Amino acid sequence: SGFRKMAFPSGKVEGCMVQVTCGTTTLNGLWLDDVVYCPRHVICTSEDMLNPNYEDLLIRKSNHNFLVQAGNVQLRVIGHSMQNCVLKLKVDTANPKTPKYKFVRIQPGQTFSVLACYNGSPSGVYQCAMRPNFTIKGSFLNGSCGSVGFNIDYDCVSFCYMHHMELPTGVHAGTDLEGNFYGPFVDRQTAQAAGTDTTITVNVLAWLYAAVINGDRWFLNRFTTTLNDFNLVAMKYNYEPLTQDHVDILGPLSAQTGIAVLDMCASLKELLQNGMNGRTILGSALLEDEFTPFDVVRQCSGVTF
Amino acid sequence: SGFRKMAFPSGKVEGCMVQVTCGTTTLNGLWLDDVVYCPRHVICTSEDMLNPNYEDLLIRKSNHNFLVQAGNVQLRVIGHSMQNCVLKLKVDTANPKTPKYKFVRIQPGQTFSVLACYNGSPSGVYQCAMRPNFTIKGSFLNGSCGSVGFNIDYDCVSFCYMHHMELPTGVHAGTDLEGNFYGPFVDRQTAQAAGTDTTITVNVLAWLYAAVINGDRWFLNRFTTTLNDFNLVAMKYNYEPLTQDHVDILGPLSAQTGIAVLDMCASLKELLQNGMNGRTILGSALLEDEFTPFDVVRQCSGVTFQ
Ligand SMILES: CNC(=O)C1(N2C[C@]3(CCN(c4cncc5ccccc45)C3=O)c3cc(Cl)ccc3C2=O)CC1
Ligand SMILES: CNC(=O)C1(N2C[C@]3(CCN(c4cncc5ccccc45)C3=O)c3cc(Cl)ccc3C2=O)CC1
Ligand SMILES: [Cl-]
Repeated sequence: SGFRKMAFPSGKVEGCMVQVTCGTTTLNGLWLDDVVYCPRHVICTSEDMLNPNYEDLLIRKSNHNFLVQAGNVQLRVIGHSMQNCVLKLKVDTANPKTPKYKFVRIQPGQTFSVLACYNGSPSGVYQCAMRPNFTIKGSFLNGSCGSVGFNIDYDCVSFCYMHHMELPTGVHAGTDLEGNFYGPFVDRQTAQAAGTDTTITVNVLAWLYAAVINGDRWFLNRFTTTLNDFNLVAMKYNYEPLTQDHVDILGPLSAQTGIAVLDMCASLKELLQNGMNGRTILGSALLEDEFTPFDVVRQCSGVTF
Repeated sequence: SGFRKMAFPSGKVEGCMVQVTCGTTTLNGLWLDDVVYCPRHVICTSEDMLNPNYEDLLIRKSNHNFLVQAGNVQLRVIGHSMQNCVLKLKVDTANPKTPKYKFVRIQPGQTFSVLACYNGSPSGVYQCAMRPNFTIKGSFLNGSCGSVGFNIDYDCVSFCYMHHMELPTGVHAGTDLEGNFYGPFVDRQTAQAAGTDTTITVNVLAWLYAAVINGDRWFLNRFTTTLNDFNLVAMKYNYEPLTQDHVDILGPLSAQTGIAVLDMCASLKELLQNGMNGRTILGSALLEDEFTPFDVVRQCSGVTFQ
């Protein structure tokens, strides 16, 4: 019993974190095989950040301008190139701790673990979701750029996020490991803002199933609804639309608990229209949306890595 | 910016997790140097759990009755002994991944990371706090016994908890790494229950300071309180008494934000009276109590967003 915001074990990722320094800028890099990946803004001064020409800034750098430190060992940079908003530094040593990995681009609503890092050293691990507005509600300070997000499947690490910046509302923006931003953001210090966000409906339903599995059933009722009527109510409360794919994905949970997905949608409609009336669900007074259906099944089954 | 329930990176602990089996019973063990530590109830069948005589059960076992598996390698047990509610199995190989470590017994209110494990394999990591009633609100299934709790301040792992059982309310009980239970619990299937729990006042105050550091002050008020009048109110809401030690511990957060501890206590008294009126503090609609003053200093910026 119990239900916690749980991250994947971070060990396989800790063995890949290094420190990258270019002049006065020090940030984190990810060392896989003989390449270190890091945000391309490592080559920028504060003035360059106002309107950078990354190719022009990069041509003025030699391999020796990049100082890469893995623990207490200096790695020799033997090549450099840019891929979108990521800098790839070829080093003369393959990381002996390189795990089995893939680079994957995730969709809004998907969750992942973040290994927050400073000066190439891991400081903490926490669970995040890619918001519908393509930001993440992380916990990051200056020096955290280059920290990565990931999931694990069996023995394979799927890297999905690299940290680049913090927006004025204190939320975070970054790229996939191919340097493509999530959201309409750019790696420049120009006026940028998080758009209006929405709640991830399929995840709230998954968390209501987790509550039922754990014994919280007060919110259940005799009613059901249709997908169309439910989506009219979701649009009204700034919830994302629920699709037939989301209904199908929740199938196993509907079968285990005996509560149909549209039966749980009727519980969610009543919760939106009435509130909790002083009650809590899994120790929360808000409807939680950062657990996917897969996260709920995994935590309630004890899958190991 | 931001404020999350943040665990320590689990790598140093993952490299210590092993599987321990005695007959049909299997659970997790912690392998440090040449010793594997695990709950002593690995020597019990379900039929032994009501009134187990651990000394009588253990004397009937040889070293070779204990099967220890580290990854896909079988370790050889060359000695065994019981210390309180833990079993210590001496093995013929020192763990090459043993980190720098210490065993620390913590007090209620303290937080730690848990590496949930099954069959010697890590499944996830999360933050926990030792409740005032000496239980932890973990997330554990059958097979999780032997999973540990720890902190990693300054590169040394401080192991503080080893998981033993789940109480009828779904909360968890366990021991320090010397096998001494936290709370009045025993490793028996006899009727046991968590006592009435309370909210960790010093941690709620630390989290209110985290919110001020992160740029929010909506909950503050023009009032102050004496420590005794604050305790008289807080106890009516089932909050733990705030001591002068807790006031002293909050000194650094008070200095960083410019809000005296007793002035933050007045804010907390008002929040307990009024609720949040549709507002949230650090993304929560409830007053959070599983962040210590030390955790706030660890995670938050050293510069308040004024
Ligand atoms: C809040 N940011 C800032 O004050 C500044 N900034 C800096 C930066 C790099 C570091 N960084 C941060 C990343 N995560 C957390 C943070 C916390 C507190 C300060 C910074 C942080 C950035 O955002 C950056 C990167 C890119 Cl690709 C584009 C623009 C910026 C940027 O605007 C200084 C001006
Ligand atoms: C909830 N517990 C149980 O149903 C039973 N039980 C078993 C056990 C060992 C495993 N275990 C669990 C530990 N964490 C999570 C769990 C989740 C779900 C089942 C069990 C779990 C225990 O509690 C145990 C150990 C000790 Cl030292 C003392 C008593 C017990 C005990 O009562 C079976 C009867
Ligand atoms: Cl302590």
